[PDB]
Amino acid sequence: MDKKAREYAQDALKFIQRSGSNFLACKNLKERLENNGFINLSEGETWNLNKNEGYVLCKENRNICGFFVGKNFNIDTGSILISIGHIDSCALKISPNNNVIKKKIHQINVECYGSGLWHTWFDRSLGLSGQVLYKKGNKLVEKLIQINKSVLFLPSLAIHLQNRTRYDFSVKINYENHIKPIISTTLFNQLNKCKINTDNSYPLLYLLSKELNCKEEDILDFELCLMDTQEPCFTGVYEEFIEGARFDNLLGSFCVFEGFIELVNSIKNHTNDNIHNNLYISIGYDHEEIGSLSEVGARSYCTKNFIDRIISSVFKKEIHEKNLSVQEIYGNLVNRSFILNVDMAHCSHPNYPETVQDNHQLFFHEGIAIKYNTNKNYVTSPLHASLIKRTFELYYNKYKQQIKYQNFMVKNDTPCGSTVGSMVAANLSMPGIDIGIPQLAMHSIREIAAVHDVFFLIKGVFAFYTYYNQVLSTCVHD
Amino acid sequence: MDKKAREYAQDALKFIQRSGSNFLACKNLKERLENNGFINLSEGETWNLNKNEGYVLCKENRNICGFFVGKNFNIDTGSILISIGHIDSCALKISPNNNVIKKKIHQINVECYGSGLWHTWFDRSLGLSGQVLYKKGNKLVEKLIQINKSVLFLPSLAIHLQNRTRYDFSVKINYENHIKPIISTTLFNQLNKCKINTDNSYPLLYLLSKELNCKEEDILDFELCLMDTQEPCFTGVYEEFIEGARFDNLLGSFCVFEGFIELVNSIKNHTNDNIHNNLYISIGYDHEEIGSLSEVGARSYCTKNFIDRIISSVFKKEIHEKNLSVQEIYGNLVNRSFILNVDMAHCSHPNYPETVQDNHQLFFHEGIAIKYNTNKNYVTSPLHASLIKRTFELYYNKYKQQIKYQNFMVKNDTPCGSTVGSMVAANLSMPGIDIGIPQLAMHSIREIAAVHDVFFLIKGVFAFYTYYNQVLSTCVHD
Amino acid sequence: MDKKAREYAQDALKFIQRSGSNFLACKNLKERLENNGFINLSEGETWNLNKNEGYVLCKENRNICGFFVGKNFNIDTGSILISIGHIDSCALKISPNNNVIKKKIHQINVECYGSGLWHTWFDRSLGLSGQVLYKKGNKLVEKLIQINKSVLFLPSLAIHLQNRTRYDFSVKINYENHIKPIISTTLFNQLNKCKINTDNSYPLLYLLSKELNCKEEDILDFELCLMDTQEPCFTGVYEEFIEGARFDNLLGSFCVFEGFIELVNSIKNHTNDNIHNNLYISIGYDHEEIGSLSEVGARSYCTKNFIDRIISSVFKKEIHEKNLSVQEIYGNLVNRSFILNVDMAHCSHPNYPETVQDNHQLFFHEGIAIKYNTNKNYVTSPLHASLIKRTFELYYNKYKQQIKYQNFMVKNDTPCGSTVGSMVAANLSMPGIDIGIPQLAMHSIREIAAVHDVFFLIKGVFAFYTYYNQVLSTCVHD
Ligand SMILES: [Zn+2]
Ligand SMILES: [Zn+2]
Ligand SMILES: [Zn+2]
Repeated sequence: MDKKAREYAQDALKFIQRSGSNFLACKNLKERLENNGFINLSEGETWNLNKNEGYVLCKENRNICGFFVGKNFNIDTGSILISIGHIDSCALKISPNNNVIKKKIHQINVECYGSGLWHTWFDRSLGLSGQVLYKKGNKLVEKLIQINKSVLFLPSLAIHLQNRTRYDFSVKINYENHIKPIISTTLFNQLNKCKINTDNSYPLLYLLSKELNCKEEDILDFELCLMDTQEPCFTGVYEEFIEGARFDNLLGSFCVFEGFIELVNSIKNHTNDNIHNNLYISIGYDHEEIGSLSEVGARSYCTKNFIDRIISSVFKKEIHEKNLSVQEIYGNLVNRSFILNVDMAHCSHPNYPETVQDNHQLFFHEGIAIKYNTNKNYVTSPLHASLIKRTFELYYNKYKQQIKYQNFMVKNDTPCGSTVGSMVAANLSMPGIDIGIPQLAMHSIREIAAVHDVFFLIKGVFAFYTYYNQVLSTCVHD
Repeated sequence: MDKKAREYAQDALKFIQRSGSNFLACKNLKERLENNGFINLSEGETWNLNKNEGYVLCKENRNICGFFVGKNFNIDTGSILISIGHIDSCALKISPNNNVIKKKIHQINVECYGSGLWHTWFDRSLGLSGQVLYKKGNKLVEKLIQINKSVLFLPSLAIHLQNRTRYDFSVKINYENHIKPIISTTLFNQLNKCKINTDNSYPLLYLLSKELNCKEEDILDFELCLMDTQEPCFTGVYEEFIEGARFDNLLGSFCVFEGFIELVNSIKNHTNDNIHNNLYISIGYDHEEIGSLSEVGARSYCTKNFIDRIISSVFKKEIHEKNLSVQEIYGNLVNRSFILNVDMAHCSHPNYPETVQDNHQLFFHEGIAIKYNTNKNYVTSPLHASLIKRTFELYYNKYKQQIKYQNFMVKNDTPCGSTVGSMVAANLSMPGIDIGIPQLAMHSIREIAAVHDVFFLIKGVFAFYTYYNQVLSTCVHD
Repeated sequence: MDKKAREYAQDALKFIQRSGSNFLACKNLKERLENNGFINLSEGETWNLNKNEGYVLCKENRNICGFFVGKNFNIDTGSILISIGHIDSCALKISPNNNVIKKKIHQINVECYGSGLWHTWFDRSLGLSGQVLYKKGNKLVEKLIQINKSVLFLPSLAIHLQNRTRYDFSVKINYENHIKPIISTTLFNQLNKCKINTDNSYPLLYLLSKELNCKEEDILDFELCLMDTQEPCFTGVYEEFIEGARFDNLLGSFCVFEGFIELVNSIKNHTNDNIHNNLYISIGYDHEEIGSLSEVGARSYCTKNFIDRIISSVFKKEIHEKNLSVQEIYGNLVNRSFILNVDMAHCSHPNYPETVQDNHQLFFHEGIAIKYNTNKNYVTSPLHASLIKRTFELYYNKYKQQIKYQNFMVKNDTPCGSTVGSMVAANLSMPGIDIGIPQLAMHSIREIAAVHDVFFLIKGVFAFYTYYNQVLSTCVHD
């Protein structure tokens, strides 16, 4: 696994450093799915879905959703298997009116998107990734940009100005005042000008026009996210960790789609009856960090309408002549359905032993977290994790490679952030689980994670895809 | 009513003391509905619904939903009448990794489910109820257990160790540290062993294996809730109250289904045109105490897909040949629809006169609460309570037994907990009301309530079922 | 010992559940002593005591004191062996003026007797035990009542009214305002009336008149204690603990008298010279929880006058003709005398590791506590515990059953509650020790204790009775 765990983390470290925002997360995953032969269908034309074919759609370039229709569906004995991991992170997005000129320094005022460690974003060689809408002729042209060179810097305050050396000197980052990255000075802005809107920064507008090869006056408005220009890398002495940026479920949703790609490649190659019996959906949501209340979030009707469009297009012919309905067929498959929500989990911090549960601890290379909660912030029920642990045991009987797992639970007094596990499980009425891999410094600009956990997560989504209905057929209720 | 109010509270006190958790709430209600002849249909086969027949389904053994299709539906003049009361309570559920050995004492670390008076759970002879998944051969066997003997104890701290006798000695229950029930000592665990997983407690695993008659190594994982082993009983001098446990809408949802059973028995017996004209649904939700964001909660798509499966299966033949749709038929019945959310309400505490409204007070044996709210935490609108108060008056004209009611409203400065009234009224787009019966010490391990209110609630759900369309036909808007 | 430890805890669990107060503690112990043949003598007639006979007296039905005069007393070489355990507990006693009618609910206002965990008394199916004085003809008739059905309930506040879910929601039990159990409503009080004093509650006066079979107007005044109606039971998985109520030295003083009964049965049966040489007194005190300043407390002259009445009646003939005095004879026997004070001790709480000493810890089934103190709140001196540990070793040489012990000491910074060890050791000028058995949640309504400790305590009082003068004869001072 040492070789396959490093090869899995290598491709994840090719995915991140190209996935600088939520837009290039949808773009690079759609490019990753189209390399295996997925038919890229748009939401706006018409859906004529076929058996045995895989499909992919970016809903308005924020929400990736790739699904694979099995060969023999059975309305009677079949399932809809969904793996979920949001494609976004806590980033400093750029405000619309950004022209801050203070102390002879051109600045951007950025909006803090999500709930992040914003003091870690201080003193970073920052870049740009996101979506820019610009004019070309009479047509609005949309381009996803990726500026991997350092063009922004959020400077900290020098230590000499406040009181020093005690209780970490009472550091307080005011989110409006102190979080405003510098981009240029007014000296070299005017020096690089002689060789229309006053709301956009001309150092910024010169930068995007250099990337898009147009005038700065053609740049209309943009949704840009600040990213750290430092490439992700294997760390530790033994090159045993991974870290670069955005590992809050951009590493995790890589394993959602890498586990989904290996499933479809296992279906298409070497062609055993129940693998062609399911609808395997793999959706990368947006706007998780702010609560999923969006048109492309988890609380959206997007996924629920996607399944009701797959059911209507696949079973187009059997609605008419045996008088079934969509909600009859959808509620028929919901009993055999499942949701595998993948989002990162808190590894046991060695420097903070007071924020960890005693029994439910997570360590690196120890396996997938299975995140439980008091208040169902994670949707894991002890029945529905027992089915997934038996999919990990059916993986061990066939591939002779153990998928390790470990139960994670936050302390009863401390609160924890909710995920999209129970959001989609309420929208789709499907049972669910919340798994993920342990990482340290979650919601920060650099997040460290283990490379064996990337192997266990990719095989963990693949084992849930392959062996869920083999476990579900053996469950007898009263 | 004295005889019928005690007989109603007697069967409720048979329902509780068998309903130790949310799983045995679904199980005993499904057994209570199947005794009247309800056709138990599963979500996974196919729905061929008939007129005049009653149906019942436990969605994955947490969410009970019993409905009765009337004899002559009318898409033009007909209704969907839903009564709602969640089947769950604030309980100490058992964590997955439970092996706490401290001070030579085997402990369970429990997770505080819901928002309860957890200091009342201290010093109780505690039992176990819930769902246990265990192996038998190669098959995962699911069993709902009920351990009515005291096998757990959450001990308090002795009074001598802190400061004493003033302002109740500054009692602070740390939810992680201090809430960990003892189960055994290491002396008698080792003494009862000589005559695989290290995460589960062997005193607990010996206990469940004794109930399931298998090895302790076959017990995989379980969703167990701690309950109080003391049986509920009639209290007061005149045997005029009821109390045992879990009366936060396990008594209330008993009256939802006992009011539903008496309706269906009134439809089947003595066979006046509008009683066969409606779809009477009675659903017992789960996960209310944590906010209903679950696959079996009120925010789920489960109930909305259930009605769209009833409409599709009952009107299977009229979709095809007059070209109606489900959402056309569902939105047609939503104008005549109603939601009767039943959850317990705060009786006027005599020892706390500063937490009560002056005019909106609730007293025992005074009637059903009709819970109003500022922020619509309760879904009661003053129009839609006026229709229900006229169903209580149509009950008085036929049965000559007055259904008493009283309006309940929390103070403007104090906040109150939201219920599932507005959650399902948003999911189903149906108008609603929040009724319930006054009880003291809500969300505690022992909750006292009045036996005349159990009579008024059972007749209150029955009067809403019988006489809503007779009231709704007499409403003239402009 | 497993069989004998369960048989000892079985009879203790027959003693408690009949011993609901301090009055029925004196009554049931006097019935327990009279079954072995103890001559019940009253304080008011005349004391003609005999050798070889056992006597028992309830001083005004609160203070039990059973003693056994040995066959051959020796003023020269003889002793007075006293075992002490108070018969009372922290209970909610009923106030004289109890007519609280607030929010249409009949209430009792109760007085908090002792220093108890009064938040554990909330939400309990509460009963009544105590002494009721009522008229019958022209004669004041005294009756000890025991109402084992739930007739009272102290309700808590619902969780929704205050702030929630943090630091246990700032629970504060005001001892006057919030501790007032409900007993009835004014609806069913008036409903059960049509089918003189305004200070007594008519729901209460109807209840006691139903038990005494007289009019409510004959009930004059009463000393009633609220008790929990739940019967004590063996708990744990292995049925290894005991808990029901009042285990603060009503379990402990059971072992005082059960150890005393087994002594007298060892003296009368199998009839070796020094067992008939002592005055074995076993006294159950009252009013310990409030500081023993009473006519039946430990600070009373009752015990000191009892010994001076035993010495005067046994040695009635030798005072006259060799010109001895009572204080000469009493101070002669005080040098060989001992006091075995038995009161419960704090087991090491697993959920509170900051309130325990590191070295002096108490665990369940580990033996008798031997409670030491800094300030002599416990009367244990390291000389006088060394004699008792040698009585435990002389028990092991004869019966081949080890009496385990463990030293208990509270932390130096924390204070601990004083016992009646040093109170009676000052009143009688006898050396003493404070032993007891470890229990959790002392001074609460449910207190858990171990069943092997009940065996060790009963054999511990019996070994002090049998083998103290064999140890005391081997002590050589300088
Ligand atoms: Zn995330
Ligand atoms: Zn409730
Ligand atoms: Zn005591």
